[PDB]
Amino acid sequence: GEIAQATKEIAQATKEIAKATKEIAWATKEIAQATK
Amino acid sequence: GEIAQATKEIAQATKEIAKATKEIAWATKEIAQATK
Amino acid sequence: GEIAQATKEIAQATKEIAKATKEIAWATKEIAQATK
Amino acid sequence: GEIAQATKEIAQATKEIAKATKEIAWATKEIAQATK
Amino acid sequence: GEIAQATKEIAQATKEIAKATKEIAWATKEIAQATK
Amino acid sequence: GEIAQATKEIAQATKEIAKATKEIAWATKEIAQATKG
Repeated sequence: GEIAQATKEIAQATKEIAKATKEIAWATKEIAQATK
Repeated sequence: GEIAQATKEIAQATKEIAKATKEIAWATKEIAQATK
Repeated sequence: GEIAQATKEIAQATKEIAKATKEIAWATKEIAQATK
Repeated sequence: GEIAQATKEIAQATKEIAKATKEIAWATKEIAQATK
Repeated sequence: GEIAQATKEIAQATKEIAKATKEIAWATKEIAQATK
Repeated sequence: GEIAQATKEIAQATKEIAKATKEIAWATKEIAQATKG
């Protein structure tokens, strides 16, 4: 595609953002629970 | 075929980011409420 | 079509991310104000 | 129905995310500076 | 014409999000380092 | 030409967001582990 290449890269990067954002959610919930 | 597949994957990943970001918002609001 | 469907889903998810991110900003500002 | 319509909506939502993310950066810097 | 315009706007907004997200990462690392 | 250019720029920016978000996750996990006082 060539156009296709860029879109595939966005797809991959967005998956990595999803995974990292889930870890932030987990860690922020732990912080909230400790802060009482 | 290829652009369609990658776009579907972006859609799925962005939905997962939305869900995780909502949990971060909830947890950060709890932290804010505890700090006062 | 398929690209149309996926693009609509990205649009919806990105709107939800916008809303959640604005709440994170509000809550983080309140945390900053409490920390003096 | 349109790809154009959905893409415009993504554009608008991403601008709102940009604005909110800049506020998170400001507020997180203030928190960091207070934590010494 | 319309898809092109919206895509350019997404590109610009995503660059601004990148810059802000890098600052959040820097500030959060400083918080982590202070918390020992 | 123009759609291609803008899409490449989105790709690059999203990669930078991915890298920064991973660092936020790491740092937030360290904060969580410290708050385990």
